[PDB]
Amino acid sequence: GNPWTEYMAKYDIEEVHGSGIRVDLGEDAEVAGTQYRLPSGKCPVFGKGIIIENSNTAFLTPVATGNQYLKDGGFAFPPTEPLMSPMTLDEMRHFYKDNKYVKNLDELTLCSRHAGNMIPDNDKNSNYKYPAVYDDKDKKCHILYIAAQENNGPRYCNKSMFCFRPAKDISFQNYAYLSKNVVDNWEKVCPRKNLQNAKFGLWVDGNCEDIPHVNEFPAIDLFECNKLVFELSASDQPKQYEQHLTDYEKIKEGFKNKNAAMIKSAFADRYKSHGKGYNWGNYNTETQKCEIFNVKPTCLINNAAYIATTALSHPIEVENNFP
Repeated sequence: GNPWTEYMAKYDIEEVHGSGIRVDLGEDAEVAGTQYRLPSGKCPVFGKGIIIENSNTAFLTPVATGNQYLKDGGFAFPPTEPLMSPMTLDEMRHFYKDNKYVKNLDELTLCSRHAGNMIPDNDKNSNYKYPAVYDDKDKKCHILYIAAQENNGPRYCNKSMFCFRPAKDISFQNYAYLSKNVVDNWEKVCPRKNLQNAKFGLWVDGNCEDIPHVNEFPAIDLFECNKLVFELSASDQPKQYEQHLTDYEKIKEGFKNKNAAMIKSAFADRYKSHGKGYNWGNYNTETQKCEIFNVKPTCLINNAAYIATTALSHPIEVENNFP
């Protein structure tokens, strides 16, 4: 039979991640008598951040509160006393040093759990848990107050509505986007490294065959291939999606209801990917072709021209298991 089964289980993205990648909104959770969509993916998404179109403020900037202008803030938790976010890895380990379940988790899992200990809107019995972004450059966990990931449709964002989209920009290379479900053992069960000298294949009749149909995109390097796979990957919101709001919904708020619905994502199963999509790519380094496909790979082919990548993987790091 197939000898690749155990090794190739981490590339079964529907099984190990189970949610959208580009936009992760695979669960709903009630907060104070209203259902809200929130990230539920079990793997980290390496290299992912939010670009805010036409505003200059970076998305890990804290949200504006009170009389602060919204354009002056980002998506992260506002300051607290003591400061819950941002918190470094060392501060997190010290803060949880009496919890044996939390204190020795991997830095990403620890950041996901720390984010998950914050109460939303004073509803103690809520199941809603904030997502987070860990930045490996300075070892900082940023808790995200805003769980929305894309608002970039033609009615509202044609070019006080924030317009934004998820991306793997070069400046986001050290970030990991963490849902509340990020597993303790992600390093063993999820992708991170790209596989140098390796091409995904399909095991057929005792042989690793080529992916029989691929979607070829030109990419100058692995980074750009990884960026393309992410853009085509499993997604829990359609591209350019905009919620229809009635005039009664507009008037209920003392605020821009489009912005409120666009940022908090009120009320869905029609839109959930469950991890299904164009999550894999074979990057040909010689022909500069990102070969993108939407089925689970079941083996690897040794080929020196290739690097095997997924939407969840880091956009740069490679490991060479055919040395």
